[PDB]
Amino acid sequence: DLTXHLLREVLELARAEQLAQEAHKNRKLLELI
Repeated sequence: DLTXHLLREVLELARAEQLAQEAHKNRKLLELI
């Protein structure tokens, strides 16, 4: 009752964000180590 509402912009955005996110979480994944 809120999730299914999300996606869309996300499922889509991720498409345009399928480059930043990585480098993003990477900035942490590299520190998480």
